[PDB]
Amino acid sequence: XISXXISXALI
Amino acid sequence: XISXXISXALI
Amino acid sequence: XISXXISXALI
Amino acid sequence: XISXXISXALI
Repeated sequence: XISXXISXALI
Repeated sequence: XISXXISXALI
Repeated sequence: XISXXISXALI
Repeated sequence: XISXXISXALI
């Protein structure tokens, strides 16, 4: 259904 | 900072 | 569908 | 100021 999310802290 | 998003319809 | 985001503060 | 945007359509 849904895939991904939120990042950019570390990488 | 923020990278990614939301997917899973077409793909 | 949607991927990327907002940056250029930290990196 | 800001960098990135919206992708994940063709790629």
